[PDB]
Amino acid sequence: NKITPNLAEFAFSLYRQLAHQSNSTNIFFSPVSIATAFAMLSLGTKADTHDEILEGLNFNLTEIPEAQIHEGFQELLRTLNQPDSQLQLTTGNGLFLSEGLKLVDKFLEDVKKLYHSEAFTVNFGDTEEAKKQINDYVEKGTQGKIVDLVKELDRDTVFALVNYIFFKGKWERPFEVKDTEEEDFHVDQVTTVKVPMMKRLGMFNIQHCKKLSSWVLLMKFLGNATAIFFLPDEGKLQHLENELTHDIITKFLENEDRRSASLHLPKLSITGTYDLKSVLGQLGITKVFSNGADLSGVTEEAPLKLSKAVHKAVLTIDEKFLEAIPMSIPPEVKFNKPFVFLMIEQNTKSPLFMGKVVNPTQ
Repeated sequence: NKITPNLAEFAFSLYRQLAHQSNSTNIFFSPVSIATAFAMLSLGTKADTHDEILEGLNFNLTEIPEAQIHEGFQELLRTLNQPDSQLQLTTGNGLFLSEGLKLVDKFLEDVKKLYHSEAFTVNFGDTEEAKKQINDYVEKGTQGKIVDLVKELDRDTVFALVNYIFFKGKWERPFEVKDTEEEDFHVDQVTTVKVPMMKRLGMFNIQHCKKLSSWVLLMKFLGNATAIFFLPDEGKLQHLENELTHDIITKFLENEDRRSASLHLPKLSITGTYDLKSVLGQLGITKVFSNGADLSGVTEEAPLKLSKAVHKAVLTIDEKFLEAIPMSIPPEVKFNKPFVFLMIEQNTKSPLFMGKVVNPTQ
């Protein structure tokens, strides 16, 4: 798992940028899917354009050879795309290129063979139809879950990238629907909103953590993925966000101690959509999106730049083995206020998703 530390740092860099920009909106994205897409894109770039991309993904190119970077991403893709995987994870990357470009066959082979991604030629002279073709590809790839992803295109577009991921979580230890009820969700310290709340009394990997000033709950999905939820104490959300580290997360994953608790966890149907040109530019990835871009691995003769780059991440969590409960007063742990969460792939320890729920009904 050579690249897992880098992906974790990229997750935190991206999260902290989005957390700073907006104070009251759900954050949800896939560090793995975004990094995979731009690692794939880097194969068509050279020189500063190439180096900016990998550095922006938190790889120090004076320390880690590029061969290890691509080997790590291909190993991660192998695990996620296992034919016998119960992880209901659908992800894809679509490259859309102007039909008038003479493309380099090596790049198209590398995209398809190494990164199992898709490249298409489109007539960007018809902006409305190119957008329809891009959005139809995503809609087909998600069986209708993601529709009309791209809302506008620049008239001078010759290259667009779409990265999507949809996860429908299945708990290893499910909830009972009979126990789900509407409950208050404290969006702030003096305001509440009613939302559907799953409930269960049982044995959980759960602990209060003084360093983070938060409850930390880990629950396993079917398919070798684990969710980690961070519930900040009153007035400690920003402290939690600042204090998070990869080492802190590794310690919790390694711990298997369990204890009884009365858990209240909201059902989640959340999405996040991001303009990666703007978001990744703030992380230092700029040349690939500009007229000076060195995309000569994609097209040798014509000028080229990436004009559009969109990420959408979609999550569904619901209620879908016998545990021994001691006869002592269990703590009541209610995720009825803003909380932070990650989803970790168990084999690689890589961060599949990171997010913050400020309002589940949003």
